[PDB]
Amino acid sequence: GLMQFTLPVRLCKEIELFHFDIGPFENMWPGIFVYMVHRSCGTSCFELEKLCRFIMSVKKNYRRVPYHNWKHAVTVAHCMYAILQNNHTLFTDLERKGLLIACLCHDLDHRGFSNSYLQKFDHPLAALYSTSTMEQHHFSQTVSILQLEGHNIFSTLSSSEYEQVLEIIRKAIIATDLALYFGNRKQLEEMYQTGSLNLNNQSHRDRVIGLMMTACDLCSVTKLWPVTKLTANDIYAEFWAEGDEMKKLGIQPIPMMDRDKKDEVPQGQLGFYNAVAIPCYTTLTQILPPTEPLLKACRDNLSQWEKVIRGEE
Ligand SMILES: Cn1c(N)nc2c3cccnc3ccc21
Ligand SMILES: [Mg+2]
Ligand SMILES: [Zn+2]
Repeated sequence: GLMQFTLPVRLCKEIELFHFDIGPFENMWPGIFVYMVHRSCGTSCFELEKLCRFIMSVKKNYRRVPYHNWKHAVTVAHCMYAILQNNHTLFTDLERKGLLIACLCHDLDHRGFSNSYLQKFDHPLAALYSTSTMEQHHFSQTVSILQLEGHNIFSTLSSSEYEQVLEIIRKAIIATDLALYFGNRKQLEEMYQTGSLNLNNQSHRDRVIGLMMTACDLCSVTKLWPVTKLTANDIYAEFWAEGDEMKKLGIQPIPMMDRDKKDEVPQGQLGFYNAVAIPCYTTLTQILPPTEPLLKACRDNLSQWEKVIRGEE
C-alpha cells in the first residue's frame, strides 16, 4: 500500500500533458502505466501483484507489428489518463478503473491488418464476428487474460460492479472500430447542439466514452510534429503490407495502402485530418472543454502536413 511508483522529474511533469511521448525504453512502459493507474484511480484500485501480472500477460499478447503494438497500447492508455485527469469529477470510480484497462487491451493480438482484409481473406475471425471483427477479438482476448489464475485485477469488486466494469470495457473496445465512430460523433454533435446531451443518461455516457476511445486511439495525430511524423511511418508500414496482401488476393488496394503511391500520402493525411481527426477532437472539446489541447495539437499537425505538400519540408 505504501509503495508509490515515482518517475524521473522530466517524466513526472510531462506525463500530465496530452502530448507526452512514452519514450523508446520498453522496460519503463509498465511502470508508466502503473503510475497512471495509481494517480487516476488510487493505489487501492488494484492489488499491485495482480496488476503487474495482468500488464505482462497483456504485453505478451501484443505482436511485433510496426504500429498496432505494445507501445500503441500504452500511448492510448496515456491519452485516456490525460483526459481523465483534466476532467476529475465527471467519471465514476469504476469508469476510471475500466477505461485505462480498456485502452491497454483495445488492440490485443492485432496482426496489423484491417477488418476489410480479414473479410476479403476469409479469416476464421470474420466468420465468428461479422462486424467490428478485430475489436470483438480484442475484447475476447481481454476476458481470456483476466481469467488466467492470479490475473483477476477486478476480484475486490462485487458481482454487479464486476459486470458493469466488463460492460464499460466491452463498449469501450468495440468503439475503437472507426467504422462506428462517424455515426457516434454525428449523434453526439446533434445532442450537444440541440442541447439534449445529458451525462446522467447511461446511453449518452456510452457514446461520450466511445468518442474518448476514438480520441485516445488516434492521439498520434495530437503529438509534437516530429513524433506525429515518425509514427505516420509505422502506420503506413502496416497499410502498405496490407496493400501487398490485397494485391496477392488479386485486389488492387485503395491508394492509401499501395506502396507505389507514396507520393499521395501527404494528401491522404489531409483527408484523414479533415474527415476524421479535426471533427473527432472538435466534438470532444465541445463535450469536454479541458481536452482542447488535443484539438490545438491536431490542428498544428494539419498545418505541418499542408507544409509538406507546399514543398517547405
Ligand atoms: C486510414 N487511417 C486509419 N484507419 N487510421 C489512421 C491513423 C491513425 C492515427 C494516426 N494517423 C492515421 C492516419 C491514417 C489512418
Ligand atoms: Mg484497433
Ligand atoms: Zn488502436
